[PDB]
This record gives sequence, structure tokens and C-alpha cells, in this order.
Amino acid sequence: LPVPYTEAASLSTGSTVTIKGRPLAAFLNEPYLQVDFHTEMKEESDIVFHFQVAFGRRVVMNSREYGAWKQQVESKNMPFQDGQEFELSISVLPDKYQVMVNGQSSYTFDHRIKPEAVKMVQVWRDISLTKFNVSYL
Amino acid sequence: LPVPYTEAASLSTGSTVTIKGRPLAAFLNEPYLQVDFHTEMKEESDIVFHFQVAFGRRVVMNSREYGAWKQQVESKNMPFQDGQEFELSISVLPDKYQVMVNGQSSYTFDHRIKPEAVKMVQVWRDISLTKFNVSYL
Repeated sequence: LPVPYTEAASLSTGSTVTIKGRPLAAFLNEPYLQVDFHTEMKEESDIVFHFQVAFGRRVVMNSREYGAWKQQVESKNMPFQDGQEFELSISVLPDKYQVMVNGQSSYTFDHRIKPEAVKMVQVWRDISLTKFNVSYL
Repeated sequence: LPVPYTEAASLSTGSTVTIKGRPLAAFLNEPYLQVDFHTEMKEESDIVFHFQVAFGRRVVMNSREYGAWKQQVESKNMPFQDGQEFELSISVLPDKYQVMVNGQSSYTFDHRIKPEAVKMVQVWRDISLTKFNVSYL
């Protein structure tokens, strides 16, 4: 898939976003991955859920509300493996997003804005992408 | 051109590396650009000159010597323009690299390792690339 990858989407409780891909560099070179749930089709729109992996180092999550970044949450959990593909699954729960990596629950992020505000998902920075799927149950 | 972009190269006084491209995101979303002059064909090799633009914020330059990052140099000079293509020209002088952006001298970096140690140039992160050239005079 082309990266940056953009897909229109709608989310509610029970939605799952599944991303499958590979970093474009060895962890020694510190590639990044960014997944942004946007409120409008435009890249400059607000971000309900920002998920940013510094491969081999940390994860930060945040929201961008009326143009401004809010309270950053950091996690040093690093289930991604150097030089390997990954399967990333982001589930919408009533109270939070749950982020699974390779089948393992790894991060969560409480809703700051209703997920029904999402209109677009963008996946970008230093990855190649083989699948992107949004599914509802 | 494909990004990450890799080209074998040799450098000495009078060499110029010319890069022409466009960021893949608006500056509000903070795209990056990285240019690394490597000592071997392998991405994990040492880096004689590391040039990293956080578009709209800052530039850092450094070297990676026997696997370890050295003294970072930071510059808040930001001649790159939001949403525009750029022409980036890196000249090898006897004492330093000179970095020109859109015709304007913008950064320099004193040699820590002889430029003749370079065997490979890599251009990556959040850009598209339309030209890459190495020329000698």
C-alpha cells in the first residue's frame, strides 16, 4: 500500500483497525510509525487518537484538539521486533482504544473525544504496509 | 525516486550532493527528512555526517562512530517552506560540509571523520524525491 496511507473511516464501539506492515529501517536507525485518527479528511484536521512508535525506544499517544497537542502519554513497552513484520490492531472499546501488537495487548488510551468524531485514518512515517482494514462488530 | 533512497558514493573536497524533493506532510504534522553519509553499504554502518530536518522546528547534525552517536549540533534555522519542494545541496569543503537550501547557505558541520571514509548516502523519512546527484569538481 502507498505510504502515507489515507482511508476514510467511521468508528464506534466494536470497531477494529488492523494494520500490517514492516519498518523501513533497522532499529539502530530508529524508524518511526505514526497512526492518526482524524476528525476531517484534511491532514491538518484535529486528531482524536495519535499513536506514534519510535521503534526500539518508546510509544507516545496524544490528541490534537482545535489545533493544539494535549497531554502526552508515553509507554516504554516495545513488543515490535527489529526487522520483522508486525500486525497492529486498534480496538474501540466504550471507554478507550485498545492496541494489540502481534496478538499481545500493549497500549490503551482513554477516549478524549467521541470516536464517532473520526472521519479518516492516516498511517505514515518509516513503514511499508501490506494490509489496512476497518471492521465492525 | 524510491524512499528510503540508497546510492553508493565517494566524496572528497569539491564533491557536491544535490537532493531535490518535497515533504510528505504539512509542517503542522511535523514531517522529517534524514540524510546519512555512511561508511559502508550497510544501513547499520557508521555515519560520517547525519543531517536530520524536523520540518518547521529544527535541524540536528551528528555522527555515529563505532556504533555510538556523538555530540549533537542543533540549528533552529528553518529555510524550508511549508508545502513546497526544496533543493538541498551538501558541499564537501576541506574543513566542513556546507549545506545550502534553495540557494541559501544554511548549515555547516566540521569533519569529524575524513569524507573519503564515505561509501554510501541514504535519504529517508517523510519526503518524496525527484533528483539525487553526486558531482565532483
